[PDB]
Amino acid sequence: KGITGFDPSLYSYLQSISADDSFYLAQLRRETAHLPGAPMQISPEQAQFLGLLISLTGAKQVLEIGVFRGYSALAMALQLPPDGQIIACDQDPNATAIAKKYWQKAGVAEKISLRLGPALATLEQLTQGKPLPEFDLIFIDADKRNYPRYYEIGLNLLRRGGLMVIDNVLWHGKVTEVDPQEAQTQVLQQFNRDLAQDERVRISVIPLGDGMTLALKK
Amino acid sequence: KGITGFDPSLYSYLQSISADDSFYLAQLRRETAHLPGAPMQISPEQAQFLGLLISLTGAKQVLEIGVFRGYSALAMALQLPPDGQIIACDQDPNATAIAKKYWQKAGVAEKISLRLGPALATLEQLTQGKPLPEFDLIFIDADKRNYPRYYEIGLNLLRRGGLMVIDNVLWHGKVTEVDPQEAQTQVLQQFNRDLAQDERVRISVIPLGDGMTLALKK
Ligand SMILES: Nc1ncnc2c1ncn2[C@@H]1O[C@H](CSCC[C@H](N)C(=O)O)[C@@H](O)[C@H]1O
Ligand SMILES: Nc1ncnc2c1ncn2[C@@H]1O[C@H](CSCC[C@H](N)C(=O)O)[C@@H](O)[C@H]1O
Ligand SMILES: COc1cc(/C=C/C(=O)O)ccc1O
Ligand SMILES: COc1cc(/C=C/C(=O)O)ccc1O
Ligand SMILES: [Mg+2]
Ligand SMILES: [Mg+2]
Repeated sequence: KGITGFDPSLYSYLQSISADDSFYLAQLRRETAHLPGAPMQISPEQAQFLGLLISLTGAKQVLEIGVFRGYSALAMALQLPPDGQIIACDQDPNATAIAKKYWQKAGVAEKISLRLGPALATLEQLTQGKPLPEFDLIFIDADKRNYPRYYEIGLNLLRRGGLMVIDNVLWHGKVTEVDPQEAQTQVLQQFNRDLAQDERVRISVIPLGDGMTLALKK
Repeated sequence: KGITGFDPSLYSYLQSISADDSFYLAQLRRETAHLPGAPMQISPEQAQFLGLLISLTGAKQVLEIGVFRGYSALAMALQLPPDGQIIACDQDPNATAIAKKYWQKAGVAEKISLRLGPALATLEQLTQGKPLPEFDLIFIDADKRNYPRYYEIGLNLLRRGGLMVIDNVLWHGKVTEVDPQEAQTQVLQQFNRDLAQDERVRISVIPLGDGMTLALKK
């Protein structure tokens, strides 16, 4: 998917000087490139950056919303500590069944707990937990319509100092539309405007893939 | 300076949804915008990302190469722990004198140790130190001709797990030139190619400002 709004020629170069995916990440991405939905997955550049954040941050407790075939979860899982844990939320049983196949295949399935079913229902159960779980990092990358909800609910399930990571903030450049007619564009426009003055977090909008925002909880 | 190779219209939006600089950072950047060289400074987006990395990483020992009027050093310094320290290296006494004026003015001059004189001479003294200093993060942003040296020397002065940050890796898009005639372009082209297969680090090329690479030491 390259980089939204980035020069095609400069993106090719950026790729030239970027790191290849490890074996199983590359394999997962390579073997499923044919199946529909593959374009929804984060780019290889985002996966590398994502794994770099798990390491740099020291994260052990991760919460992913929007799993699909497990590519992003796998990227992070490969950098988790021996006691690292990922709670993966996804509504699709078929794509997620493929995710499970590759996680166990890479030996990180032990560090990933898939929660099949609507993400909101799962978040509600997490907040209803005794004691209240608190993740070091949360990756929001599912249905855009519910981003405001996932951010808010996840923000209280995030430790102070934790990092929220949201994908698709530049939404194919549609965010520049004056009167957006598409629902996801409208929801993302308001989401970005709201987050730009959310004084509970210190943010950084990064142009990798379809745009990703890093929100560090104060 | 926007973002090298990024859409001007999308960059304006990205700015719209980005965080403003704190008082003294904005003030420093605002009051010196008239002086020559101001365009060399990292963009506001990079400063925000830079401060976010100091926090997320837990860095206490920082090494900056390429100080100028102190903007980047100030961005990082404002996020340092009470015991945080920055060793700032710069050859220019006049621009650096202005840097000092703003650091003390923001109350972080206590956490910044300016080393005036050729960066190589200063790095040589740091490596000649007893005991050998080891930084958590190193920001290389000076004369491009010496990037290979600053990276190599700094890499051994960096702790394992530490983070190397290099600016200007996309060098005004000149990195795409087939037969670059400019020295900095040639040096940066080789630098990026060498770093892309440097197995001592895990990298990520980020398109913010004039391109910045994050190299996490294994
Ligand atoms: N309401 C909902 N609850 C849970 N999952 C949902 C959902 N709406 C959409 N999803 C999931 O959101 C996912 C977005 S694609 C995720 C891609 C993955 N992060 C990667 O980069 O590899 C889809 O798999 C879809 O099944
Ligand atoms: N050989 C050398 N040794 C030390 N400093 C050098 C040098 N060559 C260039 N420099 C310094 O490299 C700096 C690059 S500009 C630095 C901008 C600063 N990082 C910011 O973003 O605010 C200049 O101030 C120049 O004085
Ligand atoms: C459903 O959520 C997503 C949708 C897309 C769609 C991409 C495209 O249409 O090319 C991409 C990434 C997503 O996370
Ligand atoms: C000397 O090092 C630098 C030079 C420039 C030049 C920018 C321009 O010419 O517009 C920018 C950033 C630098 O770190
Ligand atoms: Mg996405
Ligand atoms: Mg620079």
